[PDB]
Amino acid sequence: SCGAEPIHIPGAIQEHGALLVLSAREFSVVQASDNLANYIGVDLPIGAVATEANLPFISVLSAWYSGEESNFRYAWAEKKLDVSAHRSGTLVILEVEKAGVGESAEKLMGELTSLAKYLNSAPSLEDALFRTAQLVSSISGHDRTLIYDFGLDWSGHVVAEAGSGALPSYLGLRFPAGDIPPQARQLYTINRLRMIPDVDYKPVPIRPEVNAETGAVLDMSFSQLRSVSPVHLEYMRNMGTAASMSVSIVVNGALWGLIACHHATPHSVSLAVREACDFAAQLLSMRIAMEQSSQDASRRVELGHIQARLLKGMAAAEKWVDGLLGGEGEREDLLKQVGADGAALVLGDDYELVGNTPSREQVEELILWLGEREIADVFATDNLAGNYPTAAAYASVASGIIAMRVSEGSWLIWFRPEVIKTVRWGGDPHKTVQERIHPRKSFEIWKEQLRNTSFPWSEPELAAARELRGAIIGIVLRKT
Amino acid sequence: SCGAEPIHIPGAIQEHGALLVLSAREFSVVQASDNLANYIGVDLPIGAVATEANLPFISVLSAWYSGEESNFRYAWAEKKLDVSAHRSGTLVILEVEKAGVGESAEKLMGELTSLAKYLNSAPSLEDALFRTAQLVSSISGHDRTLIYDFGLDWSGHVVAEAGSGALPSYLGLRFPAGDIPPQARQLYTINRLRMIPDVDYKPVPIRPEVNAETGAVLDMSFSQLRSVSPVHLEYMRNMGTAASMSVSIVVNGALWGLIACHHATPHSVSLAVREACDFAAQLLSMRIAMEQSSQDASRRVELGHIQARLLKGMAAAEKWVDGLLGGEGEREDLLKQVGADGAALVLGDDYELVGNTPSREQVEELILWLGEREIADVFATDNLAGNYPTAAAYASVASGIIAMRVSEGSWLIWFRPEVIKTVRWGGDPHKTVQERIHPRKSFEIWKEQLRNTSFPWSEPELAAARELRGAIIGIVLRKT
Ligand SMILES: */C=C/C1=C(C)C(=O)N/C1=C\C1=NC(=C\c2[nH]c(/C=C3\NC(=O)C(C=C)=C3C)c(C)c2CCC(=O)O)/C(CCC(=O)O)=C1C
Ligand SMILES: */C=C/C1=C(C)C(=O)N/C1=C\C1=NC(=C\c2[nH]c(/C=C3\NC(=O)C(C=C)=C3C)c(C)c2CCC(=O)O)/C(CCC(=O)O)=C1C
Ligand SMILES: [Ca+2]
Ligand SMILES: [Ca+2]
Repeated sequence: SCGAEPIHIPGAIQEHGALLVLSAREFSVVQASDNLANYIGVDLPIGAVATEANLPFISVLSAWYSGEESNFRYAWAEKKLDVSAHRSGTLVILEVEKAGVGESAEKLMGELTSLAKYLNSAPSLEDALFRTAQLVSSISGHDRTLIYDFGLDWSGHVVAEAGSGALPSYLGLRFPAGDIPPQARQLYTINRLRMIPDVDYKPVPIRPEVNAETGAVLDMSFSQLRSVSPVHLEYMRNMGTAASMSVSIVVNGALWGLIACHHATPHSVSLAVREACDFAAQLLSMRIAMEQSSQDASRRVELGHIQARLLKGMAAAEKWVDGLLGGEGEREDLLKQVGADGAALVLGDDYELVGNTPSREQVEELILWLGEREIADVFATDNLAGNYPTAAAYASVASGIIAMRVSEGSWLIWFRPEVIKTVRWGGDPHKTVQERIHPRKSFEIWKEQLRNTSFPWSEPELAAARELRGAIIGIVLRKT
Repeated sequence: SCGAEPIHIPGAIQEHGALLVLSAREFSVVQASDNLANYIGVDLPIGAVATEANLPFISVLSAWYSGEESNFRYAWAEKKLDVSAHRSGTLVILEVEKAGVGESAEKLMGELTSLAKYLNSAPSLEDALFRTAQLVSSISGHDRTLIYDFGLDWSGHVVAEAGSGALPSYLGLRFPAGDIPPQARQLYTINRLRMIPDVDYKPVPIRPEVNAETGAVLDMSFSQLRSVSPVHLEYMRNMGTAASMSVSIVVNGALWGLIACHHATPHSVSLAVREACDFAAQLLSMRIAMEQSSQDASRRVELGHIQARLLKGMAAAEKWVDGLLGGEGEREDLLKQVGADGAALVLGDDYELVGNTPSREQVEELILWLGEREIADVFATDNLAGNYPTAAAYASVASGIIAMRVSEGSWLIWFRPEVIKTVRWGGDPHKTVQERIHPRKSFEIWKEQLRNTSFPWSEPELAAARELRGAIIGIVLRKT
């Protein structure tokens, strides 16, 4: 039920601006928000063509519409409004918000450069995330700005925070995946910005609900004024945030994380400042992606050093196994190939244990257990006792493993020990008030000792595992 | 209820191919269709990395993935399969279908050119639509190929047909809008091709239903194997079509119409031929768009001739009204300005009727009726008796009108007479079996005399109306 609410078609906006939908062919009015007259100062009925008398920007909007610039922005000094628009099929969606008076563009510009200089010097990611949080905190004026990093399961945890003391500190807390369900996360991957200036706004309808040009209700995916999900607003109330504002951090086409801003009372942010925060997220995205590519490449080539050095040792060795484990350096490398603390090479009934392993009998019983599983190439887990409760007995030495079959009945398995982590959750991760699934009322810190879990296997490490398997597969077939 | 079924996320495919979803980072298997083993000849469990041993194309797919070509196609001669793929966020969606043996590429090429030569010579649209239907009929082998033109209300009517006698002829029939509801039409605007080789296929699931990479169910919007809506399949059964295939005709970013193919028994079409039919639709789209731009421009400049000639006549005239109506030629032009058969100029209580109008009293009572309506610029209708039953009394002379206010209490109204059209519908347009809305069982021709309706006003004509209003607005303000 959770991810099925279509958040992109509510047929309504928030109060802090108004909305006009017009037909590209002729710029005739097709839909409007009920509050449009309160901003524009002219009705514009359905069917009405836009003219320079009522929309002074109409001349530049036509120009914008033919061009390539995906969005339109225009300062309407007359009415102190910021106007913006975008294309949606054959429609232009105009949004009008009150202009943010008393803000400086040199302020933004100067502040943005202080981050861009910082970000381009190759600094530690932690400090990049903090000062990015702290600029958005500076220029936005919220009570809390934080940076929320998604994990592989789409739970996320707070990795940076700036604030004014007025709201709680969530630095280092994990939050469960359902807090930002999948349709929200997909929307946020393509529309990278959102603002909710007042949690208790009364939704302002868009009439007619069905657009007469398309036959459908309006796709509000790129509407910055879109009315948000009712259930999320209970989340905000439950949290005690009267205003929020968030910006997607998109790295390599994927939603990496969020800059999340919250205020204790209501709060608004100008179109300009919101455009500035998107800029900040964009720079940080570039930092993150390069930090990843460089850490990966340097790890891949470091594993390459080890890989070939074992590859030549096995080839040059008489019995071959002695390339993997002939003396100090070969064993050392076998464990460093995949960043392991021990390993078991099993050639039928000949067991060889290197480094810190479980017992010969424990490994026997693991292999039997593995044999029943259907594994294509390699089996990796950071939590062996999840799928094999039995292995809770040797969690200190083999919480995580990579296992590689070799014959039909040999095996090569690496071991990683338990790392004890205390994870702090923003409220109980499992709790939801069932009825429609409603949000939990408490975000008090909820502790959880994490047991039987190793450091996770990096993708270079699994790649080296699969690589090393091939060389071994090709030698036992050759030897026989 | 009708347009809310999310047709793009059924978690299942049709039987005529299989599907594999893999993760772009590593090409690891994330989802598969239950029939994948029946096509690939290797299981590939969830977590399995793709290698050259099981997917020979993996080398070229990696190459494709980095590049700009939005789709991937590859001939897998070994297994007689056509493989294709596309990008979906951070995922590659591979689809495998049996290759169409016994077809010629020179056949397609030669046939496609015979349309392209035809289409580039500026022929009448009717003949372009027919021979486009007839090529798709030729190369696809269905029992009926037709071209379906959407109207402004998203009902559509058949404007070309080629066939083998084995199915009914629908040439000239209208079909109601709900036959292709809005979410289907929006999907077809971006995914321009679809094939349903057998109406009674048993859906083949995609497991796991929730993708572990994204956290969401698979967005199958660009999946050529996607399982179609159950309700549409009742439509096909009700119609007596065992196979179908359709191609969007997209002009200026909008769904203009469909090439719709249907077979009496099951039928399939190769990836190549389907790519060929999309090509044909693409050429025809270009024809249509140029036919429109040229008919419009030539009509706009023809209305310009009249516009300025009246504009100079009004300026040069002493009482001004005599520019609109001083002698033969001025009246002639007043009616030709907007392609009308009569008009009423009303300056307070001074009524002037030109050409074929309703009675002075009828026009009085229309103006009073108009005054109560809230009109920004001009009011146009092709069906005056719809909103003003009273006007059914003078439908022969004023079924359609454009009315333009001028003072506060003058008016300029044009009139168009009733055109009697017998419209043929493919079954009763209003009928749907309520329960979930199910499709009607009869597509027998359903006749409807269309009364009280004029030839519709073209957008150049309304533009000239609004234009002529401005000149008149600016003169009565000047005269006073
Ligand atoms: C299944 C319904 C939902 C439950 C239960 C739930 O807890 N959230 C549910 C739905 C939605 N959440 C949406 C937006 C959203 N959620 C968050 C979450 C956080 N805010 C925080 O401060 C923290 C922790 C630091 C988290 C994890 C955010 C940031 C957002 C985005 C909006 C914002 O900036 O506040 C959401 C979508 C709303 C919409 O866009 O309409 C839904 C449906
Ligand atoms: C509200 C549910 C629907 C009713 C009622 C209904 O009549 N159709 C309903 C839904 C869908 N129709 C879908 C596809 C579709 N419909 C047509 C219609 C025609 N086929 C014809 O031969 C003619 C007339 C000449 C018409 C008007 C077409 C062409 C299609 C496209 C598929 C095809 O090529 O047959 C549809 C979508 C199915 C999907 O893509 O999953 C729905 C949901
Ligand atoms: Ca992460
Ligand atoms: Ca049309």
